[PDB]
Amino acid sequence: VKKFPEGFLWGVATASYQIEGSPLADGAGMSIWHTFSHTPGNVKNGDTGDVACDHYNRWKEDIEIIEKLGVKAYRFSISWPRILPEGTGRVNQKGLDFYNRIIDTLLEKGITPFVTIYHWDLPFALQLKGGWANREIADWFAEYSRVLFENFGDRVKNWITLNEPWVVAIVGHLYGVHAPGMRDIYVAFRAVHNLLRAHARAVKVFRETVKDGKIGIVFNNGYFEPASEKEDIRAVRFMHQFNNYPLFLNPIYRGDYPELVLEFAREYLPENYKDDMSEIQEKIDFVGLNYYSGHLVKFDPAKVSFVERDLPKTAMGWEIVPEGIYWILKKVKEEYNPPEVYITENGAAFDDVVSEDGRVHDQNRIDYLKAHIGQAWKAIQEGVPLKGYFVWSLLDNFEWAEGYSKRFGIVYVDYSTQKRIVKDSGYWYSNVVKNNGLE
Ligand SMILES: O=C1NC[C@H](CO)[C@@H](O)[C@@H]1O
Repeated sequence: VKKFPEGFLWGVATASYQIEGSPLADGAGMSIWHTFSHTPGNVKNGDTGDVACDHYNRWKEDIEIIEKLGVKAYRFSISWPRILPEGTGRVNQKGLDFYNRIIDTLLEKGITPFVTIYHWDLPFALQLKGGWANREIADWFAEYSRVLFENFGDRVKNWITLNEPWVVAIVGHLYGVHAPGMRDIYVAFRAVHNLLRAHARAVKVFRETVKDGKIGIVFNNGYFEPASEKEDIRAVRFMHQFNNYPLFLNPIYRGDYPELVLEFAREYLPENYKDDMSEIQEKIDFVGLNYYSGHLVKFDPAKVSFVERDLPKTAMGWEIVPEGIYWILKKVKEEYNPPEVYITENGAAFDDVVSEDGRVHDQNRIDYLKAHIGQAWKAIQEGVPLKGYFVWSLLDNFEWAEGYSKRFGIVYVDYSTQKRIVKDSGYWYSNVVKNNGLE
């Protein structure tokens, strides 16, 4: 039996563009994920977010599912272009209405709302002005955040500025695999910097407008291990500092980028980037870590490449390494000692099938989840201030450049009918929540 602290927060997480559909409904502006996925070749099978889980219409049934499961928290994001169709200026009341109904329903049902201000669907209108490459996005992002705070901060008390800013910067602007689909290393590192400035402006606005709430920021993380006791160990140190929370938490807590990031990337950062660091250290209330996989790494003349290992993998091909989530929780306490931590995403893609009995027998997902929750429990016993854990995802959804081909939900979605079928893993997680732990 592994029981968690009294009042520990069990949740599920989604993102607006992955589940909503109806991206241009009720006066919404286009986002960069709309234009990116409507460009041939960018997304597997030409899939887009036009329909997705149709959550834009089915939101009440989805929340009734969260309730029925006994889940105590719901992490969801707001589409910036639904709220401000040109990114700044005009506010769309029907966009506010859509989220106001979700927020009120959650509160009525006693589910704690965790709102992600930005989960990758930037207004297209702002991308035309350079998007995350433009220093002015710090102002645009502050104006957007202020609207949300003024409108929803009476009810939502837990906020997240950014989801996975490393991915937004590097996968969007260096690898070109995500919107807005660019390949320019100087743009990518300017986006890193501007994401930090915008995050800090939003926190500053939060302190004036929501005097009783808490605000944090969410990072993707991998557990990197070296391919030899040899350059190899440093390559691993590099990957942690670049790919994990330190790229952002070193600025936030210590006022400069991490050592090995500066070594690799100094030339790509704005010349006087240090001028902004005083403002970047704006105090945050919590750190959200996302976590999925482990990676064997070696030096390879970013002077790093991955080595495949004969470990169990998910449908993404991500090696399953549960001790990574213990490692990243311990490491964040050890390096920056944040006052609170949340695991804001943990989950797995498996090739789910509805059996003849009408059920989805995803023991593989149960096994994955159980092992990572066990490792999180361990971190708590050893003093990590972990306040909550969020499963990615409530629903199968639009998995970015993989489209609908990858299923992460604990609830199955039949896209031909939009029917939801709770999977074995969802039933299993519900029991974990009720018992406040494992057994
Ligand atoms: O925030 C996220 N991180 C990784 C998930 C699985 O790839 C993704 O679906 C989600 O948007």
